Amino acid sequence: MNIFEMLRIDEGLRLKIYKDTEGYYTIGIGHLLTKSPSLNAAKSELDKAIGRNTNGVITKDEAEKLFNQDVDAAVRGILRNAKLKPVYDSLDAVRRAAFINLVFQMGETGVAGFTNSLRMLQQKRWDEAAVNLAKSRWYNQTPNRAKRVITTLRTGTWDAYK
Ligand SMILES: [Cl-]
Ligand SMILES: [Cl-]
Repeated sequence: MNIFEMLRIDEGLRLKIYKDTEGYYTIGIGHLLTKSPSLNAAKSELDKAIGRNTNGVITKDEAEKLFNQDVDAAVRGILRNAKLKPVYDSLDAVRRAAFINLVFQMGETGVAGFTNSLRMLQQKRWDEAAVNLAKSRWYNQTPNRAKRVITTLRTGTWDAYK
């Protein structure tokens, strides 16, 4: 198990524009297209992202390319953010994957606001951080994905994911 397989399990793969859990136009492996309600704003964003007229549909390759970009951007965002970086540096390899997952899903900005959890993670207070992370809209809106990430953060193993 690695960050790529972990996220591919949590987001799935869809080759056709679809709506995410929040109602946003998305494609491939959790690649958000637009928060706008228009399906044309979404196909426009898509063609821009792919470099071709897609008519809302893409190949496996295309989806994986977007995915590679997005994990990369997630990682680079963490390393650039003054609140995230120190947490990430302090963690072990499994736990780092989970932090990435948390960022991919929710933006640097959002994760960076999880102030208290961040401080607990850094102090390696696992059980307590798990308890705090669960008191969030995040957990309440996507509880099974959330529990898997939290478990990874708590344990430091890939158990939730076998
Ligand atoms: Cl893009
Ligand atoms: Cl879920």
